[PDB]
Amino acid sequence: MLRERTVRLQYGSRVEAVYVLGTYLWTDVYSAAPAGAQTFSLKHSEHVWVEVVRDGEAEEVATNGKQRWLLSPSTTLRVTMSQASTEASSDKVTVNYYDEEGSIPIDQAGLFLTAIEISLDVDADRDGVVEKNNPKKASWTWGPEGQGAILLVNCDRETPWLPKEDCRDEKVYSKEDLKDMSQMILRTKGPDRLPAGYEIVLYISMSDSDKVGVFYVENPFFGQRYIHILGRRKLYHVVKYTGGSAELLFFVEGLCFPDEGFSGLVSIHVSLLEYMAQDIPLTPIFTDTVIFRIAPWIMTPNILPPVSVFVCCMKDNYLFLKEVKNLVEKTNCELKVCFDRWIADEIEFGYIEAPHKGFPVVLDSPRDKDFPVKELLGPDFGYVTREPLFESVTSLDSFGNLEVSPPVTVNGKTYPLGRILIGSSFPLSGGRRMTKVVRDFLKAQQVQAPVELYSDWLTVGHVDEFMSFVPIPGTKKFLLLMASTSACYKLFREKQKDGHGEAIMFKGLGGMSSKRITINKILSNESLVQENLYFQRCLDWNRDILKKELGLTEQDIIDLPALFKMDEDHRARAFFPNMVNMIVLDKDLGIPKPFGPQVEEECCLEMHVRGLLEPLGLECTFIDDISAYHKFLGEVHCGTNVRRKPFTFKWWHMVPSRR
Amino acid sequence: MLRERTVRLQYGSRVEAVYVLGTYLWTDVYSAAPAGAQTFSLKHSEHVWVEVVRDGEAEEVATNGKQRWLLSPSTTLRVTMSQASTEASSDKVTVNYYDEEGSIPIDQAGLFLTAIEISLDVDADRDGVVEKNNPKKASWTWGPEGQGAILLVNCDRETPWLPKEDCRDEKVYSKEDLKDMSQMILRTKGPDRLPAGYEIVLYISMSDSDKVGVFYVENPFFGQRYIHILGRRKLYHVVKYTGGSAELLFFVEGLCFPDEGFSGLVSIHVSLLEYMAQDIPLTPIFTDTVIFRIAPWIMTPNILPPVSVFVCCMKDNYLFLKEVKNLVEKTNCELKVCFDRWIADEIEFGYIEAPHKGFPVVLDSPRDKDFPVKELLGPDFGYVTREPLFESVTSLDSFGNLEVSPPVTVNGKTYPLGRILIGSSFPLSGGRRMTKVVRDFLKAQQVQAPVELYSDWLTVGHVDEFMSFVPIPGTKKFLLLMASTSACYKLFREKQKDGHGEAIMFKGLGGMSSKRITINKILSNESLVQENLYFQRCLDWNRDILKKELGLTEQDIIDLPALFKMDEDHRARAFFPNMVNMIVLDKDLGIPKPFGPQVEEECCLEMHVRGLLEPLGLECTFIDDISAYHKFLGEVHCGTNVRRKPFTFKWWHMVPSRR
Ligand SMILES: [Ca+2]
Ligand SMILES: [Ca+2]
Ligand SMILES: [Ca+2]
Ligand SMILES: [Ca+2]
Ligand SMILES: [Ca+2]
Ligand SMILES: [Ca+2]
Ligand SMILES: [Ca+2]
Ligand SMILES: [Ca+2]
Ligand SMILES: [Ca+2]
Ligand SMILES: [Ca+2]
Repeated sequence: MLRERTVRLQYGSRVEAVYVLGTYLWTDVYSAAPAGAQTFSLKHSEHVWVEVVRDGEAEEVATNGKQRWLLSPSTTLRVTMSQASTEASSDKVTVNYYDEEGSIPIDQAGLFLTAIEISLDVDADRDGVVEKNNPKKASWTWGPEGQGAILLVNCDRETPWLPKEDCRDEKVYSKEDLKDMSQMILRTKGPDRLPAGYEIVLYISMSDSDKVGVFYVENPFFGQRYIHILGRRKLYHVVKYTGGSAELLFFVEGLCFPDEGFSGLVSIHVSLLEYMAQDIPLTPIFTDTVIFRIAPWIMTPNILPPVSVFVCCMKDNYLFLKEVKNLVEKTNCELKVCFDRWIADEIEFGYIEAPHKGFPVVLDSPRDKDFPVKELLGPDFGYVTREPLFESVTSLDSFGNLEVSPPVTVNGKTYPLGRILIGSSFPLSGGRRMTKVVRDFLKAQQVQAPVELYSDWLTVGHVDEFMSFVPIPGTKKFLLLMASTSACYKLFREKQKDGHGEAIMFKGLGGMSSKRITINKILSNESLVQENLYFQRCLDWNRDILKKELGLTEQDIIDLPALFKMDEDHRARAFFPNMVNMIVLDKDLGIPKPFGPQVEEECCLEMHVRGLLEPLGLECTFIDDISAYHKFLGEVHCGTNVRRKPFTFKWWHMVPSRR
Repeated sequence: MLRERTVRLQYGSRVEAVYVLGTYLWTDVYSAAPAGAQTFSLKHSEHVWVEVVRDGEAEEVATNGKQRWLLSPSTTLRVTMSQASTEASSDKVTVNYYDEEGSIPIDQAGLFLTAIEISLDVDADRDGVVEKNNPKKASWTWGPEGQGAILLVNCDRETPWLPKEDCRDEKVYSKEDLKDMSQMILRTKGPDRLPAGYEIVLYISMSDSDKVGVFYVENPFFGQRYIHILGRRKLYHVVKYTGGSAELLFFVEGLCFPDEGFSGLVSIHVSLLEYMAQDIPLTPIFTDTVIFRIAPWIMTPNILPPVSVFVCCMKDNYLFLKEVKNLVEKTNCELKVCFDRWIADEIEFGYIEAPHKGFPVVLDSPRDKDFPVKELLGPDFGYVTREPLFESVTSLDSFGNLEVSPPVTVNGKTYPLGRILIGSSFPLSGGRRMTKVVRDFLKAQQVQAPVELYSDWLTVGHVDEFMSFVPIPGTKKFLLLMASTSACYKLFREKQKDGHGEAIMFKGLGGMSSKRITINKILSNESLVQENLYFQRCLDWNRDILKKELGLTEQDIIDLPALFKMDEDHRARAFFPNMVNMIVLDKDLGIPKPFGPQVEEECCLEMHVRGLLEPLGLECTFIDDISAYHKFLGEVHCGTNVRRKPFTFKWWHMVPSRR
């Protein structure tokens, strides 16, 4: 017994009421007394506990006492029951009223009770099973000691016959769908039927009706069916009561990820309703509430174990395919090929998790691209997208512009899932920026606390053009890799001094041959030197943001030589392939083949990169995606996306800061 | 020195840079080395601290040393300055490079520095004065130990010549306006001018531009003027630098209260910008940020000291005016009269507070009412309103439907400012509810954590028809007063038994006389008894919510007799005036005169109410607003609104729960 409820005795009459377990009644006996009545006595049944409360002081009374008390407005009853009524129950309290002359009652008022248990239960303690009436089920708190139930957006697709994600409709087809859903049990105990005038109703708000759906599983003659009882255009469901000790099992799906204007928290209610009369609304005698938080979309840094390597290229790029295959064979990853840069630009593999279930889910980049990537939608492979209404899409909406750091600690605050990284332009610049709809979505997931970098000095404008992360083998540490033009100039000047100035660039690319690009020709180009000094300033501005926002020092960073050429917008495009954008499969790195100056018949860029990485136990494989095209103009011709295992750290164990 | 910044030496050249105090530089000397260089040495000036960092291990170096170190990419410099450059400064670091043959330098690279202090300061520690560089000025935290700067919505009006609140424009006229504003100081130290290519810029986001305005005070020849430098349609302002130790004083106004979609937090930034070249955006070398939270609109419970009593009635309601005047004379309050129920329905007196300033502010009820209450707008008397776009206004939007509890503790959680109370209908009812725009606004203030009650069983539909709060004189406690029909029936039945059944109701109201309403006539009306039993159920449902949400027991509640009659919508209107809606001026209560049955030439309702309240030290005055109309049909003919002192508890010392 916790909540006090008001049930008044009625003058001269009998009051019948449902008593919901976990509450108790305060009972006015004074208003029902006939005028002139002096004192009262009371009788009560075996399973009803009665106290007489005078001015706050309470006294327990026997089932049949003859004891009398003075009638006063400040003398009331407190009525309690610990167990549900059966058909063998008579649960009652009877009050007798006496005037001052004579010991025979002049009147009587009584209270007839039917006790029932009503509890809407969910797995609040997050172990995957639904506990009985968790007192914390009506709130949601973060952290290891945190509590409250978790809900997955059911964004995958169980059967291929439908083009759309499961959550797009109000229907369930396969029982396998239920495995993606959170269980909710309405537990009751009581007699064979509810007393006349009562019904039990499940309901949700209009606002939450596009955030959830709730199904009930029926097992009629011709086989299992799934009834949608709450969700889009269904705000309430009248429950069919069955007596004795009973449980109704419901399955809940999320329809929507957290977003701008939506915290991710939703509510479901059950009420016992009392019929008053026609034209009068039913009265909510008792209400129980459970809360769900919808699980966030979470990205995967390069430090996490690789599962599948997705690759796209034209069918004839052979060296690329052979070299990627060899790379993947060194690992336990599976290779998937589509016959070309989209897989990098249009998709980001994320994941969702709840205590009972989790699956990978694809974020699909905004269309400019007239069509979705939706052919990856399948069983336990989910899909989500955001499209702008007004705002126009630019190159910064491509997911080459979307990355995530490993876990970091910054100013004493840990980010166990790392931090999302997105390239942007300076605030006063008037430059490009990723669309608000996508930015709002990433921020709304909250657990990856996104950081904006400066990518808009690049023609394409993506963060993965200038930076990446790699593990340090045999440790729990990692390194930030940064593109560096000054590293390239230093190396080339060294090679020139060594007598190598005539060493030629892009050997084996026949479409570059007539250009005859040598170290000498590069170093003597004055405007190019100035362009790249400026680009190093851009890289260093990013370096400072990353050290600041990721809690990094110079010990955590390695510089890879890079070179750019300025276009007419004053933005950088790669002069030779960017080696920093690499396939990271734990200790094995697929690195884009640079095609740098040959010294003693080895690329000096390759040899320099090996000398930096190999002492760490990182094994380097250079991958050639460009020879099939016979030249390099600054554009990458293939794409790869690695799908990884989720973090072992549970997101709900994080404690993000107030918003 | 806290933040590390990257400044690279440039090959063969000299690099000039501004050094902002509170940062330090990491300096690459390796990239600037000529090819073939083996070792390096360095010189530096008196006010520049230089460390040689090899692989993380740092060593301080003398101003002129001859010491040489091996050139390595992992050997860098750490450069620090503790004081701003003057005109007498030469701040520099020079690096000499040596090859393996000979001790004369083969080249030199150098760093020329100008150190400046730049700090954007606000009163983060909330004492009313602007401290120097509070490290917490860039966040906002709740509570006694909390920190970060507070901003008032400047919603009052300094001069009458303009019809609108001060914040509606971009202009400031009177210097008195500045007193409503938060101070923000840009503090700097440095030489006579910034080095070539730099400028300092204040800025805000597009989003915050309708939330704030920022003025600078100039004192030219012809007198003081106020320049709007940031706000609506001004997102940035280029600052005029003056050398030496300088401070620029700015004044910040809030334009908007917290609301749906607006947390109340805003940002203002200062950046040092570096010019690169034409067509290239300027680079933000350094940025400092301050945060403001806009103060919430807060209501006043009846326990707070009364300041002014606002009253509206027709000019000839004399008994009302005389009796209200007498009541107010017992107190130190001032009476204000307008010559009629609006003042209760259309306005709610709230207040705002910041450490430097606070003033009362009126919430104006949504129009159905074709015109605002805006004639209360004046100096230090502010105004705010919310109007629906789509949703239609009903009687539940009237501010008789808007109240606030005294401070309460509920389940261990304290609500030091009390909790806002608003009447509504049951969730499945399809009944009336206050408009979303107003509800969203009240919820968004956060510090009064609003609760919805059930008012929609009443024809008018206001919470102040059935409940109120009064202090308990000579204590810190209070009572909830509840209308009770059962209390009325009990009293009338007692009077009937006493021989008083023929005692007549509404004596002295000539328009009621032909009805000849007596106790007998009331008690024998069967359908009326049933109507009022139902209304008591409605009252008791509210009673339970209040005890639950306010942490109240039966000891905290007193029932006042009331009676209603049902209309054709099954809603209640007062049968005789509702005594619970009363003027509370501390120990003195103006109570609506009930016009109840006369027994021994005293109203039995008046005598019953005195017997309940007077033993507590509450002094009762019955006020007659209806005799001037000769009858009572259930409508109240006058209105009163009491403006009170604010709580002494500062809202920013509260810690509300996560949202
Ligand atoms: Ca559980
Ligand atoms: Ca479905
Ligand atoms: Ca599914
Ligand atoms: Ca599934
Ligand atoms: Ca990506
Ligand atoms: Ca201060
Ligand atoms: Ca103004
Ligand atoms: Ca003002
Ligand atoms: Ca003012
Ligand atoms: Ca009010």
